[PDB]
Amino acid sequence: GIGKFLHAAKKFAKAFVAEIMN
Repeated sequence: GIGKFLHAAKKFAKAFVAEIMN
């Protein structure tokens, strides 16, 4: 539910930023 959603969102956001920063 919420915690899972938020953790998944963060993990995606961290990868997204890592990708554009290279």
